[PDB]
Amino acid sequence: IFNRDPRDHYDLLQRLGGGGEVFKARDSGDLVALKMVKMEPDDDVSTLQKEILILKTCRHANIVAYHGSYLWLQKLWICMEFCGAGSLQDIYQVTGSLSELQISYVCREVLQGLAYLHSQKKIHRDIKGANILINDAGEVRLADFGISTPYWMAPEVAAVALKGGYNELCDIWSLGITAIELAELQPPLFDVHPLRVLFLMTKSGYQPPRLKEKGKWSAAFHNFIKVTLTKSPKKRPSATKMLSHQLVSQPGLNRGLILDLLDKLKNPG
Ligand SMILES: Cc1nonc1CNC(=O)c1c[nH]c2nccc(Oc3c(F)cc(NC(=O)NCCCN4CCOCC4)cc3F)c12
Repeated sequence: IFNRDPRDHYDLLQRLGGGGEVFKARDSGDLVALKMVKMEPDDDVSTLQKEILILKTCRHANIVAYHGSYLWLQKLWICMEFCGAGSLQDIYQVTGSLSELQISYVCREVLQGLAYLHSQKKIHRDIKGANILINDAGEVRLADFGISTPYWMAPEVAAVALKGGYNELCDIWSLGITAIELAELQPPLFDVHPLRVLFLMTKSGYQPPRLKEKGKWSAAFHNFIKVTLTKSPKKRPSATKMLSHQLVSQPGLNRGLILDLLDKLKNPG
């Protein structure tokens, strides 16, 4: 970490989104994104610096690269890879749905980042359209919206309360949902209240979900979904195993497909 105003280092060009806040900035002259975070009177910096460590030993082209953090006047700024098309979700919300082939290259890329994260025995915890970033070159980058009364709780409740039951494999499942999300503009049950959906998922009966249209997608896309969305984590394939899958290993898959999508985003019709 460095402790200073980062307005010395970079020029703040423009504001991209709220949450904390993210800004396009320039260093070197090269373009970075600055995630700003307002910390309260209760917030202790000692703990965020253990999560900041985990971000500096994340080197992967399929991972939004972390460049170095800054503490300044009750504000924490994270410098970061700039992906100037935003997220897949800001993209389909304009372009409509993605093609099977587009969706397939996105899925191979995510798996590439995942496999490396699981390599490092980390877990993304939050795979979705909103956390997959697209540079002006149509390359794909998993971003970190996530990792970026206990006194009375017992140790078992405490443990489960940091870790969740998150297993590296729940990242796979989530990708499955993300593919459907990208196919159909919405994940399963977006028009169903979220508690109900959490309950529905735990009955001994719950069938994993699937694409609505059947004709419109290859048998390989169908298998991809069937196999990623296995209920049992013992039986769900690893990300290195999923990179074998025929949906993500077929020829033709390259940034060109997404370049198409970025044009589609400028010139509709
Ligand atoms: C992961 C993430 N998601 O959002 N913010 C983050 C954290 N940023 C990053 O890690 C980034 C790292 N590098 C970046 N380079 C460019 C942008 C980046 O962040 C983004 C950002 F700042 C803004 C947006 N888009 C946005 O806010 N859109 C408004 C959508 C409004 N919807 C609401 C629902 O109803 C429909 C309309 C995307 C980013 F990816 C990053």
